[PDB]
Amino acid sequence: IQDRLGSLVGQDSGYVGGLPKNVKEKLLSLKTLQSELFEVEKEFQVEMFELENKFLQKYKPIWEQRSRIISGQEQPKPEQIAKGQEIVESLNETELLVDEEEQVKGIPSFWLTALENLPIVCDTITDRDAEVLEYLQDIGLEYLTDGRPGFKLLFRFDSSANPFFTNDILCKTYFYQKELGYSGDFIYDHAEGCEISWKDNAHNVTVDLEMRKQTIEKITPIESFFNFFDPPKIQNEDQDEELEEDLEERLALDYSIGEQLKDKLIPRAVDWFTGAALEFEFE
Amino acid sequence: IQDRLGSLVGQDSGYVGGLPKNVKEKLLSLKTLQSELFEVEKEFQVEMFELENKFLQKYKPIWEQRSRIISGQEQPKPEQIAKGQEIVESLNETELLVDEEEQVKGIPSFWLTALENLPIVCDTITDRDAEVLEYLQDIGLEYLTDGRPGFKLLFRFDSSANPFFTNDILCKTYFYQKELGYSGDFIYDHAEGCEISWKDNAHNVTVDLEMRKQTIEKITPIESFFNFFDPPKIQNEDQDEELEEDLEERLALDYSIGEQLKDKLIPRAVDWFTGAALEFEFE
Repeated sequence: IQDRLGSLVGQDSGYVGGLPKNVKEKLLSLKTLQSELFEVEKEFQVEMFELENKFLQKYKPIWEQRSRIISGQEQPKPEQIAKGQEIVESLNETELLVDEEEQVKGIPSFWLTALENLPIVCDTITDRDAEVLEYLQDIGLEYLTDGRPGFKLLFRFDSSANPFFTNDILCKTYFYQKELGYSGDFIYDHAEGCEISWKDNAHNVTVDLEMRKQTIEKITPIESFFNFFDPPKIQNEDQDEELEEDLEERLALDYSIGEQLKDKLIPRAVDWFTGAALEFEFE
Repeated sequence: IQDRLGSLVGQDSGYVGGLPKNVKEKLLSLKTLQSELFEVEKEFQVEMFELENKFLQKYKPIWEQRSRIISGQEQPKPEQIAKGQEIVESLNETELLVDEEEQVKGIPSFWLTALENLPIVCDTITDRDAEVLEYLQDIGLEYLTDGRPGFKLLFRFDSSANPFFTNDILCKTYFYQKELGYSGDFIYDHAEGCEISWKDNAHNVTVDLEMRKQTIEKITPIESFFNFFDPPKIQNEDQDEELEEDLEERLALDYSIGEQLKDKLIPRAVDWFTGAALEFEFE
C-alpha cells in the first residue's frame, strides 16, 4: 500500500534504530545466522528441483499416452473407456458419459480448445492464429538440469500437415536467476524464444501482409499468440519510461503465461478442454 | 465470479456434451489417464514432504542458535557480530549498524515484537496477552512423519519465570487430509490445540474474571491470542448457518495464521522483529 510500509516500516526501522548497543549487536548476529539458513535453503531448492525432474519423468509416459490418444494415433482400450465413465459420473461430469461402450480421428482442436479456456493465454490467440493452433499436437515440460535452473515448453506440431510452418517443435525457455528469492524460491530471470520457420510471408501469423504497387509487399508486426516465441528484449537499462514500464509488463505477462501452461494446462489438459478445470479450481 | 463459471463452464460443459460418441470416448480415457497421473502425484508429494523434513533438520541447529541468542543464554561471537554489520549495510538496514564492535540480557520481547509486525496474528494479541507473550522463548516447526502428514508449532516458554502458566511448551497441530488437492498439494483437514495450564483463574488470559458476592467468581470467555491453542470444534454437520459460516471462517483464519508462522515468521524471525520482513516481501 506504499504507505503501510512508509509509516509501518518507518516506526519499525525506528524502534530497532533506538535499541541498545548491546541488543543491536545480538540482531547483527541474528542477521548473520539468517545468511547461513540461506545457504542451506539454496541446497534445499536444488534437491527439490531435482526431485521434481524425477517425477516429470514418471509423468512423461502418461502424458505421451494422451498425446497419442489426441493424435488419433492410439485408440482407447475399452478398459480405460469404462473407468472414464465411472470417474466422470463420480465427478458429476455427465456431459462426458456415453452409452453402451464399444467419424473423426482422435480428438480435434484439443490443444486449441484447452488453451481457449485457459486464462491469460486465450487473449493471445486470434482467429488468425487459432487456425495454426489447429495443428498443435502436444505441449510438454522439461526442467533445465545441466546449467542454470529453469524450464522449457515444447509445442510439438503436425509438421507433416502444418500449412504455416515446417517446424516440428517450437519451445520456450525460462531461466531462473541463481540468486534465490527472499521468499525462498527461484526467481524469473530471462526467457528465450524458440524461433519459427513460416513457409510463407502470408502464412506468417505474427505479421500483416498488405501488398501495393509503384506488386511489392509491406510487412507489419501484428499482435499474435506466436509472439510467445519471441519474448521481450533482454533486460534493458531500466531507468526510463515506456522503454521500461511498457516493455517490462509485456514480460510479466509472458512469464505468467508460461507458468499457467507449466502448472495448470499441462498437468490437467483434459479438464482445460472440458472447462471442468476452471471450476475444479474454485472448488 | 459465480457467473464466469455459470455461463463459462456452462457452454464448455455443453460443447463437450455435444461431441461425438467417438470423440467423447477418447476423453473418457483421457479422464482415466488423469487418475493415473494422480496416483504418481501422490508419491511425489510424499518424497517432497520427506525432503522437507530433511532440511528442517538442517535448519533446527541454526534456529536453536538464535533461540539461545534471544534467550541471552548464548552470546554473539565477534566474528558473527561483524558479518552482521556487513550484511546489514549491504541490505541498507542502517538502523542495525553499531560502532566500534566490542544492560539487558539477550533481546527482550523478540517473539512478541516479531509477532506484532506479522500480519493476521497481530490482531489476535491483546495487551492482556502481550504480557504473557513476553515469556515466549521460541517458536518451532515439525512435520508429522509417523502417520497422516501435517505439521506442528512449538511455543517454548520461560517455564521458570512465566507468571501465567507452568507449561514448558504449547504446540499447535495441523493435519492435512490424505486426499490431495486438485491443485496437487496437501489440503487442510483438522487442527489440534495443545492445552494450557494457567496457574490462576485470574492469570487466565483467555477468560475474564469479575467476582461478585451474594465473593464467588463469574468467568467469561474473552477473545485472546492463546485461543490459538483451542482450534474451532471438529467439523460439524455443515448445512446450517452461523453454526457454519461463522465457526467455519474462525477456522479459515486459524489455518491461515499457522501457515504465516510456519512460512514467514519462523524462517525469517529476525526480519519480522525489525519489520524489515514486511518490506523485503513487496520487493
